[PDB]
Amino acid sequence: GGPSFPEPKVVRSQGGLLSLKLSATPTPLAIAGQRATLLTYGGSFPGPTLRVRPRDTVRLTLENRLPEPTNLHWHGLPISPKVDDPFLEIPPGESWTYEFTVPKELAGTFWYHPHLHGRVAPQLFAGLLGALVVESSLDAIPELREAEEHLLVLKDLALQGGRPAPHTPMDWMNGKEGDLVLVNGALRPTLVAQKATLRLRLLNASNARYYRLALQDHPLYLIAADGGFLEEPLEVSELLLAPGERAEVLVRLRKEGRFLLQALPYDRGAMGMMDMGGMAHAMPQGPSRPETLLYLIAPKNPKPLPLPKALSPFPTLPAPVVTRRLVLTEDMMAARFFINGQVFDHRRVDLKGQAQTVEVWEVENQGDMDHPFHLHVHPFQVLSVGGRPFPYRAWKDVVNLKAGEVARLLVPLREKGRTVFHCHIVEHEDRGMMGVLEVG
Ligand SMILES: [Cu+2]
Ligand SMILES: [Cu+2]
Repeated sequence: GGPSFPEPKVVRSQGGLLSLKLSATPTPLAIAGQRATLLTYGGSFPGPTLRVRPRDTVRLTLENRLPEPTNLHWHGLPISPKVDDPFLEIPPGESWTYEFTVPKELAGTFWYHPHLHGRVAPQLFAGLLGALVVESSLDAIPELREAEEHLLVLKDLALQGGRPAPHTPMDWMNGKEGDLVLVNGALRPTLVAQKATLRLRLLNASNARYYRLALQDHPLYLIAADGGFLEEPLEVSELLLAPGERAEVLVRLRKEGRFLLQALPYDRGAMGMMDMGGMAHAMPQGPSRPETLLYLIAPKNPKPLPLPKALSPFPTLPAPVVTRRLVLTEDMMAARFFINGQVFDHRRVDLKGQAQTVEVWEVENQGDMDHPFHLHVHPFQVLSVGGRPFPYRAWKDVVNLKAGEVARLLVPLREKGRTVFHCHIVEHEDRGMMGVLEVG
């Protein structure tokens, strides 16, 4: 009731159990005024939002109705890599049931998408993605309970002949960006706010596009990062979300009006094609053009809630026992991507660590583009980037590295097993930039 806003259908746990059969299938859909056949979970783009509480059991049966093998990555979930298995392959026409328990202290916005090496980027770009929300007791404090809540899945697209556009040679180098910059599968929707305080869960599910988010005339109050709450709200004028990252922000609408949520120009180091121009700057692509993501209409006589004065304290982490160095490098013309000089080999274990210890990881981008580093299974705390302190304390699972930047991460190793780490420009992952961590 009231004004409608496009948002994925929500499937909720009941009595402590979320049991759901989800088919991955080609799906004709309406999109941006046309019809296209996408690859979808549950017949929708984005896929359905799964909403659970801590200690819930999830029993998701993935039914592969695609022409190719696939699997699922439960991005950001600290569960067993025997469940979240990057090496599993579900052949066409077969099913696989993922069963896990939500950890007791987890909260925030997570997501699921394909992770079959070599085919991640076409499958993700074709529409296979959805959100997972873990509710928290903190959602009951009045300063968040009475906020108007929405999920915003940021995902661009390009169509050719009624289907996802094919990957080009330039796409394997740069990562593929599309011309349709969508929110919850819609082109520039309008959100008619009914409350003056909004709580927006933000998910960058794009293959490679960055979103330098800014709301006209308003700051954002960051309350959650990828994997959990901040310790207290952090006011920002703008918020960069790299591929795979999530955030939750509060918006405090002071005045009536219509305000644009935009993705401001950002230069992630993508390389352009040659032949020569008239001026000076034409090898690098340069900054993205600004994009309007949605229109936000404030309610009448808006009086926003006060901000919560605290959120969730971040646990002391023990002293680290090992330091690791992971150097990212690129060969742009061959479109091959390396960690410590090697490309991914699923038969090769690159790092061996101990369960129940903390390590420091130093991840160094010795390339010229931004690379957003993701580690499965083990959330981390970003200490510093470029030798300077990270602006907040919260669990992250993707950290963006600009050219030459070195991130120092505190990585508590939880579950035993073999998992991966990789760039979340998924084309780069497909083309080399992935390694294997084994915890014992
Ligand atoms: Cu992911
Ligand atoms: Cu990369």
